[PDB]
Amino acid sequence: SWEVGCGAPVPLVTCDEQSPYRTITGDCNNRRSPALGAANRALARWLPAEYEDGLAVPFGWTQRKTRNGFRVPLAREVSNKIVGYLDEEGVLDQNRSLLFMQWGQIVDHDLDFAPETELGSSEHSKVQCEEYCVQGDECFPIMFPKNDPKLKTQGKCMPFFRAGFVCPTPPYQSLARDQINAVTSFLDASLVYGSEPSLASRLRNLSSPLGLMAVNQEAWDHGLAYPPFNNVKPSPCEFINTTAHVPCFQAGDSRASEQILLATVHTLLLREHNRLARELKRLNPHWDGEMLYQEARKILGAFIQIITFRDYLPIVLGSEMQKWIPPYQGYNNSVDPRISNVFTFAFRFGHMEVPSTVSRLDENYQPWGPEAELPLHTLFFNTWRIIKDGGIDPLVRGLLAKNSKLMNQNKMVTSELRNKLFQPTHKVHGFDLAAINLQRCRDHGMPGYNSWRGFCGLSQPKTLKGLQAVLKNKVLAKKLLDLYKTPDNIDIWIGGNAEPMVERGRVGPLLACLLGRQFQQIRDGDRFWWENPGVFTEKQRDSLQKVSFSRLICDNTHITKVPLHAFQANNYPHDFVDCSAVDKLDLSPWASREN
Ligand code: HEM
Ligand SMILES: *[C@@H]1O[C@H](CO)[C@@H](O[C@@H]2O[C@H](CO)[C@@H](O)[C@H](O)[C@H]2NC(C)=O)[C@H](O)[C@H]1NC(C)=O
Ligand SMILES: *[C@@H]1O[C@H](CO)[C@@H](O)[C@H](O)[C@H]1NC(C)=O
Ligand SMILES: *[C@@H]1O[C@H](CO)[C@@H](O)[C@H](O)[C@H]1NC(C)=O
Ligand SMILES: Nc1ccc(C(=O)n2ccnc2)cc1
Ligand SMILES: [Ca+2]
Repeated sequence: SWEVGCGAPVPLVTCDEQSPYRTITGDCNNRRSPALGAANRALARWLPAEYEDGLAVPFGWTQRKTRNGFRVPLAREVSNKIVGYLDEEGVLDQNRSLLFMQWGQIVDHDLDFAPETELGSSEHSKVQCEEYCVQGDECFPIMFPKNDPKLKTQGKCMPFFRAGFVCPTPPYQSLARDQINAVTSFLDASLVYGSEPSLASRLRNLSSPLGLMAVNQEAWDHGLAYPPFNNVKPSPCEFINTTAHVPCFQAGDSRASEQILLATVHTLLLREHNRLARELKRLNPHWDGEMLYQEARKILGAFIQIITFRDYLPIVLGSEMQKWIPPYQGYNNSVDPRISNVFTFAFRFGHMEVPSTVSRLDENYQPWGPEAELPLHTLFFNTWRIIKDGGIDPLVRGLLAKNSKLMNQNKMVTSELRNKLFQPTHKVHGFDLAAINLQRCRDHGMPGYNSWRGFCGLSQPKTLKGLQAVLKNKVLAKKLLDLYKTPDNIDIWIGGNAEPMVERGRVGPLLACLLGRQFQQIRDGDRFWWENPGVFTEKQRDSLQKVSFSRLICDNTHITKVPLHAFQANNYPHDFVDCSAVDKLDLSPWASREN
């Protein structure tokens, strides 16, 4: 009831009534409420935020302050006692490729980003949080538990800064704190093009009217494009090897270079766009740059939606797919297309799917070079291994023929992430992605596990044995009740991820509910969904149905043997076929001649 229209937004945004393209910012999608789904607004609250003080202070902020009559355990302790494991044998997913992991991260990055508010120019509390571990305002450091190895080697904390929040971006008053989504809620390739007109154009090739995306001129991949460098300094991709002096790449999403396989997939995504703007030229040489760009962008956005919705989600959601995501019925303007705050946690299930190492594979899909396989941690913010060691193709082969990690209740998150995560301002390959996830739940005012079980029409355990029966695991359940002392207090990230996988999928009931709703809402709520009548011609929509990730690979690399189904486990040379066995993206229906 308070501040019904609050915010310090992207202000002067008006709308074209019959514009055939999405805005960059995702604005003007919904007509009755054109800011719905747009970047740089609040994340949607499916449930009222729960803060220590009901307003903004995170649970665990204040010693003496309990949640339902109990102290919440330290995030790094939940990490250590529950999330970690030593043995990487037996952890691989026998029927999911490493690409399965990778698409997840892509899709996710297109949907949401809640950037930390550090927001200082020449600032003392930057290094002050890291150095001295002094909690305060936006500094909310992850403290070590007693007898934690990182005490011996790193200090007293890992640093952590609270997420951005709307309206008063510096202080706060009388409505609960709400974190920002810096990207568009729609599945619109915002990670290739940007979610700011400012970025969107700094990414374009405006030097020649072919509507191409700007490429790299310093370096090449057998005459294939690289994303341009991001010439901002301090660059972390330079920080990881000062000798190579190779910076991070520049993409529509800022996180592209966090790891080499993410960078890799961003590169396939750039080329597909350029490849598409070239073909449109040949068939429509009368069209200008802008339209070529837009029609390419339009084509790529559909491509991501099909792949995600036809190929990705059925094998994440499995049995719960149809329940939550009925086949398409058309655009409904009453659907909230906004990504919700809990989804930015639910989708972090992908964290448990990341394995310990990355391989590079030659044309016989054999260990490319002597150091073919590398540990994941040496590949954070590492572009130098792409430009100075083989291109994209060997890695794109790694994605096809190696396996995602399997989630496992006794082996959750690998140490490459749980202990050896590199973050940009800091220095050591020494952080804990699991600790962070949990600190973030609290920072974001997340309701606890039972609220969400409640929300999803599932039983709400109150006892050890109850939890045992739901998790189908005595020991896990025990360690959790020992830490959290009531399921009501269990952080949703751990809680949802602890539940056994549903038949034919890769998440448990609760997550499939959360994920399920969200994806349903983003498709049903999108005036520009590829299948929404009048978005494409029926002719255009029949060429669209035949895209594949395999074909994306074939059209954009020099790989000539691919699986038919890229997300399932594929073994070479058995499950591999020559590229010409594979449907293409016919673009005949896009030719629009003068008469
Ligand atoms: C090796 C691969 C990955 C690395 C190195 C990585 C790292 C990170 C980091 C550092 C964050 C920020 C956490 C925070 O500040 O609170 C994050 C957030 C996140 N991760 Fe990952 N991640 C990886 C893979 C994935 C995958 C495969 C998925 C999904 C399947 C995923 C889903 C998410 C989501 C949804 C967020 C929150 C984004 C937001 O809304 O701000 N991540 N990841
Ligand atoms: C930094 O990157 C450089 C490449 O620019 C790596 O140096 C190369 O190492 C391999 C291993 O034998 C050689 O094939 C090259 O001849 C080396 N080049 C140069 C210029 O030294 C180096 O290993 C990287 N170091 C780190 C710590 O990442
Ligand atoms: C823009 O396109 C022209 C014409 O194809 C090309 O020569 C040039 O390298 C491009 N510039 C950038 C920055 O991508
Ligand atoms: C792999 O994944 C899907 C998901 O159930 C399924 O259609 C297929 O049977 C599985 N393949 C194998 C070899 O188990
Ligand atoms: N799911 C991701 C979260 C964060 C990052 C990341 O830490 N940065 C840092 C700079 N750019 C991305 C990457 C992926
Ligand atoms: Ca988006």
